Amino acid sequence: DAELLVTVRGGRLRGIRLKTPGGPVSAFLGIPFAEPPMGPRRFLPPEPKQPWSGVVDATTFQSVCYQYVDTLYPGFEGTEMWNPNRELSEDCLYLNVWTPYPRPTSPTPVLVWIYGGGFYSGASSLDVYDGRFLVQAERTVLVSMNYRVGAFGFLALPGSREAPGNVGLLDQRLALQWVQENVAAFGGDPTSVTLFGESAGAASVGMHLLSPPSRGLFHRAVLQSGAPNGPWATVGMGEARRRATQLAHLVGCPPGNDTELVACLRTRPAQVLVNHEWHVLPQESVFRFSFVPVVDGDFLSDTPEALINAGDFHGLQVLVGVVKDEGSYFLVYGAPGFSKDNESLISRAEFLAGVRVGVPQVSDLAAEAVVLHYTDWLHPEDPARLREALSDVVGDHNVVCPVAQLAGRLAAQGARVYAYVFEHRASTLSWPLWMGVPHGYEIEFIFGIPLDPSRNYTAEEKIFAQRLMRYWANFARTGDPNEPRDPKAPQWPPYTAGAQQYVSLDLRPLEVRRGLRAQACAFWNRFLPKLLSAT
Amino acid sequence: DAELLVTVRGGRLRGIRLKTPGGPVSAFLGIPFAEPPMGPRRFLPPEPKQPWSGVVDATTFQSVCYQYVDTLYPGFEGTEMWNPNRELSEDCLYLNVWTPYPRPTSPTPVLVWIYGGGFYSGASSLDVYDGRFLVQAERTVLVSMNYRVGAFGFLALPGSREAPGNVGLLDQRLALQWVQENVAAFGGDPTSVTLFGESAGAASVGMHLLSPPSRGLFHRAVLQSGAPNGPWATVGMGEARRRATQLAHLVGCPNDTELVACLRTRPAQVLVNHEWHVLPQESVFRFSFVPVVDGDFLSDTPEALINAGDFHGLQVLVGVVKDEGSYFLVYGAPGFSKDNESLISRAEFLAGVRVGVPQVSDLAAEAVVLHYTDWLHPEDPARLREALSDVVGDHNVVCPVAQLAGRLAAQGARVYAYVFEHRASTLSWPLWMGVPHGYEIEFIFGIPLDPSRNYTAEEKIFAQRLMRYWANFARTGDPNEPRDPKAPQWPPYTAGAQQYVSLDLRPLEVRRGLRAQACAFWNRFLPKLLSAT
Ligand SMILES: *[C@@H]1O[C@H](CO[C@@H]2O[C@@H](C)[C@@H](O)[C@@H](O)[C@@H]2O)[C@@H](O[C@@H]2O[C@H](CO)[C@@H](O)[C@H](O)[C@H]2NC(C)=O)[C@H](O)[C@H]1NC(C)=O
Ligand SMILES: *[C@@H]1O[C@H](CO[C@@H]2O[C@@H](C)[C@@H](O)[C@@H](O)[C@@H]2O)[C@@H](O[C@@H]2O[C@H](CO)[C@@H](O)[C@H](O)[C@H]2NC(C)=O)[C@H](O)[C@H]1NC(C)=O
Ligand SMILES: CC(=O)N[C@H]1[C@H]([C@H](O)[C@H](O)CO)O[C@@](O[C@@H]2[C@@H](O)[C@H](O)O[C@H](CO)[C@@H]2O)(C(=O)O)C[C@@H]1O
Ligand SMILES: *[C@@H]1O[C@H](CO)[C@@H](O[C@@H]2O[C@H](CO)[C@@H](O)[C@H](O)[C@H]2NC(C)=O)[C@H](O)[C@H]1NC(C)=O
Ligand SMILES: O=C(C[n+]1ccccc1)NNCc1cc(C(O)O)nc(-c2ccccc2)n1
Ligand SMILES: [Cl-]
Ligand SMILES: [Cl-]
Ligand SMILES: [Cl-]
Ligand SMILES: [Cl-]
Ligand SMILES: [Cl-]
Ligand SMILES: [Cl-]
Ligand SMILES: [Cl-]
Ligand SMILES: [Cl-]
Ligand SMILES: [Cl-]
Ligand SMILES: [Cl-]
Ligand SMILES: [Cl-]
Ligand SMILES: [Cl-]
Ligand SMILES: [Cl-]
Ligand SMILES: [Cl-]
Ligand SMILES: [Cl-]
Ligand SMILES: [Cl-]
Ligand SMILES: [Cl-]
Ligand SMILES: [Cl-]
Ligand SMILES: [Cl-]
Ligand SMILES: [Cl-]
Ligand SMILES: [Cl-]
Ligand SMILES: [Cl-]
Ligand SMILES: [Cl-]
Ligand SMILES: [Cl-]
Ligand SMILES: [Cl-]
Ligand SMILES: [Cl-]
Ligand SMILES: [Cl-]
Ligand SMILES: [Cl-]
Ligand SMILES: [Cl-]
Ligand SMILES: [Cl-]
Ligand SMILES: [Cl-]
Ligand SMILES: [Mg+2]
Ligand SMILES: [Mg+2]
Ligand SMILES: [Mg+2]
Ligand SMILES: [Mg+2]
Ligand SMILES: [Mg+2]
Ligand SMILES: [Mg+2]
Ligand SMILES: [Mg+2]
Ligand SMILES: [Mg+2]
Ligand SMILES: [Mg+2]
Ligand SMILES: [Mg+2]
Ligand SMILES: [Mg+2]
Ligand SMILES: [Mg+2]
Ligand SMILES: [Mg+2]
Ligand SMILES: [Mg+2]
Ligand SMILES: [Zn+2]
Ligand SMILES: [Zn+2]
Ligand SMILES: [Zn+2]
Ligand SMILES: [Zn+2]
Ligand SMILES: [Zn+2]
Repeated sequence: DAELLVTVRGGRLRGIRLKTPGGPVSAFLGIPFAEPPMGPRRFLPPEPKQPWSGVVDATTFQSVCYQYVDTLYPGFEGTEMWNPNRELSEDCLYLNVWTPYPRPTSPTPVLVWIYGGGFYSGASSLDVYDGRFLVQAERTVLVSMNYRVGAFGFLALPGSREAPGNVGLLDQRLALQWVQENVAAFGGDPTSVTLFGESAGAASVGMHLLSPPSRGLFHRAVLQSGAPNGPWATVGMGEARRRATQLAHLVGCPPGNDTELVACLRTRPAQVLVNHEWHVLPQESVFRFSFVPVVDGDFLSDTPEALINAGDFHGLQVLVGVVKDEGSYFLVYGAPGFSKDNESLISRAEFLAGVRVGVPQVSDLAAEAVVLHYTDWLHPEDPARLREALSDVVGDHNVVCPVAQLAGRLAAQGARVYAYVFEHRASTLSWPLWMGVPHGYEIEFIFGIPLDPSRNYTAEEKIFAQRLMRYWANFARTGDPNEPRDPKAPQWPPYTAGAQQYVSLDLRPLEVRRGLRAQACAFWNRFLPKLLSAT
Repeated sequence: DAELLVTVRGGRLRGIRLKTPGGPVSAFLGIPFAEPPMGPRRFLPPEPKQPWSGVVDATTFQSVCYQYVDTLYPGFEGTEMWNPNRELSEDCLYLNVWTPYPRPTSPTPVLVWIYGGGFYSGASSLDVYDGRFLVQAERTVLVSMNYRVGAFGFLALPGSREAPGNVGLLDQRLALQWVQENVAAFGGDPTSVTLFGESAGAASVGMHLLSPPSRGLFHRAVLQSGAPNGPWATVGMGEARRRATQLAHLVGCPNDTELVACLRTRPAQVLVNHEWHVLPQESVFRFSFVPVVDGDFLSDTPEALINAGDFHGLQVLVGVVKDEGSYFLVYGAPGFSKDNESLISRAEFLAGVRVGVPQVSDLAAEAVVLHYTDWLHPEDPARLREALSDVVGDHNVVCPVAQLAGRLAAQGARVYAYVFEHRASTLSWPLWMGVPHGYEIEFIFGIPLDPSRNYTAEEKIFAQRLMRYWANFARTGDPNEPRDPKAPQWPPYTAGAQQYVSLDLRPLEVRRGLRAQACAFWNRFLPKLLSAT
């Protein structure tokens, strides 16, 4: 096959033809887009890859950036599907290009995927991110990249030149630049690049909206279950510094006491850092991750809540959404009395405790605010309800309301915004019933995984996934997911700050609903901040 | 006939026969129970009436205690019905007694009614308190008395022998003492006396529950749409002196013995005409002269008493109407009136929140506003109207009543709760007000049975039912019929299950939680808010 030998600005590539049941797709895997960030380059922003001679074996996936590996449920499908699926290395700055089998003769739009995993984990090599199905069925180019996570991507000593912070975001930016110079080689259009990501990926997309040097590297944006204004997505310079120096003391970094500091971190082996990374966190918590983007004033000019309020958003098109049960997955990772194996029927006492790990580091009074605002004062002792109630607390505080805040403020300032709630449970789904439609289980449907001859998805689901892939494809093509000029009754209307319409994505045709937990998010976006400042 | 001549401890009375569609009834109206609290005895606790020669003309209602007479809607039934229907007088400490025409040979239980009216108005002679239908139908004895209101009842310079506070409450207690000693002359049993009262009447009942010297004059309590722990029913010592001292400056009065001496020199009418001028801000369910926490009557704040009280051996019947708030909005909330639809703007609504929960922080009022704003329809006027009607209803009546009920029940009382949900076919208020505060009273008293008032045949049955609930409770402390399992049962209210019944023309219906979710904000969070701010 001739379509498998392509040349980018840095040298020659050898690709691999992939099979799908609809027809083939040609793909390039593990293209090196940066110089490997190793030894003295650890913690330093990425440097573009020096051009090479020969051909690059771009036929398999490259390594996974060093990260924590979840040991909670050994060999359990639900946890393991996210665990690294390649070898770990700090040599991990590589990206992947899928493109329709006969390379499109006309410039087609490009979809860049950014994986999530709370900025401490994840990898473009994961099976649920296989782009062959999206690219085969909607003939668009797809690109995904690896980026440094955990300390390797976000340990920061604000103001140091040695751990400048946000190097994982620069990793992403570099890749987007690569897309600008090189996607034209694969039939893609550098003037039609649409970013999409889930969890911290969605937060990542968000900060690219809010950082000017990225704003000319794409044109549309899809944020799935994540937002840059999340309570978990950013950290102040003072905290960043404190957390970083803690890791150094926690790993033994003794006798300027700031450039000396990072050299010692630069000697410790990668695993030893990963080991002590979760101890750095301020208080016991869930949905909180040690090393995240810092608000330094370089990459993030101000807090995201500030940058959203007065941004440059007119003409932007944004697709935005959540799953139905955004909190339940995190509850088994810290809330007392929670397992995937029992019904998680907690007590009042356990519910109260879980509130203070769900909403960590707020005043005692603000904790009471939540506790009273989420109890069902008619059935306050009911374990079933207390469970689901804490699920709402965690889901609302971290995902739903920060996303809802983002949607209205963009729409206010003249972004064309479309919003969904994914509310369909995969028949395959391995997590227990009480977790509902959990964080991250819209992804496989967006990527058309139900078309895989291997897996055991349903007839009903095959068509559903094709419907989702079209929505996302229509979006990346045109800034509007709506089936272009369709008299068929379902019609997905844009999200305004007033009416606040969104669609329900499930096996039934789109329902148009008003208000993304409107009453609940009034508490979190409007009232709660007043408590926090005024007491 | 010789059944209308009765001799109580202090002399002879001559009463009157009242005709009822079901038979006649003997009444004794205007029985003096206290030496007239005049001249030097103004603001002083009542003195027991000394015995008299001859026979007292007990054949018509005595005078109404001096008070503000409402003139918001002059000539309108909805307001005139609460206004004085007798002459105003400081010579007003009388009581009334209804009793079955064949005077009961067996000692029969006593209902004692205490009227309401914000502790500033009211009279036992009002037509919706006519006791004749109760006794004729359920064959009980009904007693009502007047008690001083306004400054005459509750002006206090706490401490001073001269204006010690709460004499209106002591007025009530003295009349109960009269009941203990004299009810038996009319057929009544002094060992089954049930207190019931509405609005400030209900708060009074609550305060007798918490005042040890009163808690031997009755055995059961019925609180309708009011509670002693409400935000309007008591003031602090410092605040009450602050108000009494202002009224004295308003009226031209230059030391505390001095001050009260000068106030005693003023025509009663002159005081009345400055009463509202004394309140400390624009308000909509607040009154100038109310019970005070002196230490004598209430040995501590009403809430403090409830929390630490033991109530084993008490049965309490308790309830609210469907829309407690709507009535008070036309008395100062911006944009309301009985005569249009009262579709308020949002800004009208945010201003209404400040007058409806007055004297709380900015943050506090904010909290109220994001708890009562519907954030999918933040500017719908109709929704904004019913929100305000909830804000003042919940904060002033419902959540205080529910909070008292959970405590009494959890601490040894047997409690029964209702929500009154019927709108009289004759109601003169506009429709948006719903079931307004005070408009179950006619049904409790069986007024639909008066042939002249034009109620429904259905509506008459409804009132009989209610009367039987109330008599039954007075008789035995259980509103249910004893020999009727199959009758729709009214179960006791408890702190967890929180069951009440709905009184309307549908048969008993059981619901959970008296605005349980709303009331958590009021009874549980907002306190913690004003504390840590
Ligand atoms: C539901 O499960 C949790 C998890 O407890 C255990 O986790 C495994 C490691 C194993 O030991 C299993 O037996 C359990 O599923 C329960 O919470 C724990 O309960 C134990 C004793 O009851 C206690 O020592 C732990 O501290 C608890 N964990 C906390 C508080 O985070 C929970 O009680 C289970 N609910 C049931 C069985 O109804
Ligand atoms: C609804 O009515 C209120 C109250 O006004 C009374 O009833 C009206 C039918 C009208 O005839 C008024 O004169 C009555 O006094 C309206 O609010 C009033 O508006 C006037 C305008 O100058 C103002 O001076 C008053 O202070 C207002 N009253 C209050 C209590 O704020 C209101 O505008 C009417 N309309 C709506 C839509 O609510
Ligand atoms: C050191 C730091 O905090 N930021 C860097 C960053 C890095 O060089 C990184 O490699 C970005 O991928 O780059 C910054 O400015 C850039 C230019 O150096 C580049 O030639 O063109 C870019 C166009 O998007 C961009 O303007 C940045 O992104 O802020 C600045 C700084 O050197
Ligand atoms: C306020 O001043 C009055 C004066 O009118 C004080 O009343 C005194 O009472 C005694 C009898 O106990 C009499 O001799 C006079 O009436 C008054 N004496 C004087 C010297 O004024 C009253 O005690 C004062 N009130 C206080 C201090 O609370
Ligand atoms: O309860 C009533 C009548 N009733 C009595 C018993 C049961 C049911 C109803 N009537 N309530 C008047 C009221 C309330 C308020 C408000 O402040 O509470 N204000 C005023 C007012 C009067 C003159 C000048 C200014 C204000 N009148
Ligand atoms: Cl390579
Ligand atoms: Cl080094
Ligand atoms: Cl190799
Ligand atoms: Cl083509
Ligand atoms: Cl743009
Ligand atoms: Cl923020
Ligand atoms: Cl800080
Ligand atoms: Cl800071
Ligand atoms: Cl240094
Ligand atoms: Cl290493
Ligand atoms: Cl356009
Ligand atoms: Cl939802
Ligand atoms: Cl329960
Ligand atoms: Cl429910
Ligand atoms: Cl379709
Ligand atoms: Cl809807
Ligand atoms: Cl909603
Ligand atoms: Cl008559
Ligand atoms: Cl006389
Ligand atoms: Cl005589
Ligand atoms: Cl008899
Ligand atoms: Cl006494
Ligand atoms: Cl109180
Ligand atoms: Cl006070
Ligand atoms: Cl005058
Ligand atoms: Cl006036
Ligand atoms: Cl507002
Ligand atoms: Cl303030
Ligand atoms: Cl009992
Ligand atoms: Cl009829
Ligand atoms: Cl409720
Ligand atoms: Mg900080
Ligand atoms: Mg710093
Ligand atoms: Mg140490
Ligand atoms: Mg604190
Ligand atoms: Mg509790
Ligand atoms: Mg799956
Ligand atoms: Mg909601
Ligand atoms: Mg006596
Ligand atoms: Mg004070
Ligand atoms: Mg003056
Ligand atoms: Mg607003
Ligand atoms: Mg309560
Ligand atoms: Mg009427
Ligand atoms: Mg019973
Ligand atoms: Zn995940
Ligand atoms: Zn609340
Ligand atoms: Zn525009
Ligand atoms: Zn004057
Ligand atoms: Zn609230």
